[PDB]
Amino acid sequence: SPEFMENFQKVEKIGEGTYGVVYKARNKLTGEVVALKKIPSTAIREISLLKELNHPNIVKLLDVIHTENKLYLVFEFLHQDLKKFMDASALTGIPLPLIKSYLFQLLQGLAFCHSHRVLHRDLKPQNLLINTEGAIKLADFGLARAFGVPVRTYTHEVVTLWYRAPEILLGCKYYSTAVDIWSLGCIFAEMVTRRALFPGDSEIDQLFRIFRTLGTPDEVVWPGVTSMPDYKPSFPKWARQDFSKVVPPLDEDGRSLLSQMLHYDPNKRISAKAALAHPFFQDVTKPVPHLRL
Ligand SMILES: Nc1cc(Br)ccn1
Repeated sequence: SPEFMENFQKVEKIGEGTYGVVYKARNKLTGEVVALKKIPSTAIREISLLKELNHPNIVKLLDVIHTENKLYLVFEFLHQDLKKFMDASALTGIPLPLIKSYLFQLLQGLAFCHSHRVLHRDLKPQNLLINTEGAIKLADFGLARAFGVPVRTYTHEVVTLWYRAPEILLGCKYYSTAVDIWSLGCIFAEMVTRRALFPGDSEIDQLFRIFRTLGTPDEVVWPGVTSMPDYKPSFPKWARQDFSKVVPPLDEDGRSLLSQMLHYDPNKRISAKAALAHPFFQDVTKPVPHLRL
């Protein structure tokens, strides 16, 4: 129980993050309710720079606390994540106009962070946070560069592979902002269909799940793929399936954008900036979700 917790009133455990426990806490002096995440000199420098990466669709990093050889991150608090909202919305699904709003906003957050040379690398429904005003925000940007993405959390929970880009799974050392577009495409598909697109339960099952839907990649669609560290010539050769079968009832505008977000070649994959200009967003609005808190 470090002395700095004296700065807070209610310090209640609300969840189990990738790196440590997550608390809800109130600052006694300011009265602000925050998320306190419990988590090495390069990491300190990397994480401190994120205090100046502010955008409406990024969960704000308020403070870094290093004390008693322990590290704590103070973030802005939001009441719900997209995973719990997706579960809550399962009988009738999230309305298309709200999916569209959510995707548009998340692309804005990506476009901002990518323009500043920051990656997420571990996007997933549980780190997309929503509020009652129709906003959505990405949580934990930049943390992967600072402290890695482990196989198992501090609690031994399996870190999900479902949203992981194929270049990561094939051993690319120097993957970049396209990995976040891939993850967001997978999330888009899940919002539309109400089921995970590629729910792999090991690295090879993840890769084979992708291959069975999008086709086994080859040098025609992905120049250089056969020379990637973890590519094997013995991978089965699956034909690619129509998105009309993959994400019904999404319209041609949404299927076109999704196909561009899920291109194998990371240089071909659409950027966040270019995705914002896609015809799918011509009629975007900002609806208010029904939240029960
Ligand atoms: N290409 C990359 C990206 C991150 Br984040 C960490 C390591 N390598």
